Amino acid sequence: KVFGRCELAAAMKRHGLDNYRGYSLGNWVCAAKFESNFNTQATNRNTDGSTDYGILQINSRWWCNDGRTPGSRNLCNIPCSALLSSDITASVNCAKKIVSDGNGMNAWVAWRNRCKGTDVQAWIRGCRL
Ligand SMILES: [Cl-]
Ligand code: NA
Repeated sequence: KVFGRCELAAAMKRHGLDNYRGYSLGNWVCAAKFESNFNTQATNRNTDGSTDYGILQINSRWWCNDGRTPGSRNLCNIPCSALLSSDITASVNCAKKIVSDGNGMNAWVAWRNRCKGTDVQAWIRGCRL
């Protein structure tokens, strides 16, 4: 599913991401925009043979099992295919584990390089939440 900006913001708030670990909703919408273009089916192969899955481009080396990343961990205890669902529940629950791991949202390259230090509230401007 390709979400709209305010549609995604609303679903992300319903799932408890607003101010989770101190990260305002706009941070999560900004990250999703630049990681996946709001597309739950986005996949990207990395140079290390791992693959990123879903709206937040969660990686198979650490967080999910795709059956083709040898010597990888599955810290969210989920098949990577679950992160491609139109329902973002699995992506949100796994993201809550990643952001609590110690590095916050710096785990997401696109957040650090395109959202951090910007006016992220602009991403939720005009949305009924
Ligand atoms: Cl933090
Ligand atoms: Na894995």
